[PDB]
Amino acid sequence: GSLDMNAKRQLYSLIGYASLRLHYVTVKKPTAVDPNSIVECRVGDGTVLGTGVGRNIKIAGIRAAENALRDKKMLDFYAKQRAAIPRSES
RNA sequence: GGGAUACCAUGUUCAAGUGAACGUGGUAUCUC
Repeated sequence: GSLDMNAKRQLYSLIGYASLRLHYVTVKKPTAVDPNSIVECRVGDGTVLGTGVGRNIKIAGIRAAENALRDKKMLDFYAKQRAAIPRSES
């Protein structure tokens, strides 16, 4: 595992729909010699699960995704969630 | 000259589960 394609597919393909909405926030103090990149993978309801903090920007992106991908049971739960939804708000 | 972050213009391709990332041209710091 530990790959982009696999992650983006899981999170975006497996999870994510018309409703809800999860994002990725990148925060770090990137230095010429010493680089760092954290990524907060949260969801509309304010739930953070995918936190990938690597050395560069990429590993951060792919690291965060992978972090969430570690919660397969969660991704599925969400999947059934996005489907179970009664297609409404109030 | 090898490499990395950052930025701007733009494109390829990977998977084939289905959706996305990097590359590349050049500027710049730094680094080896």
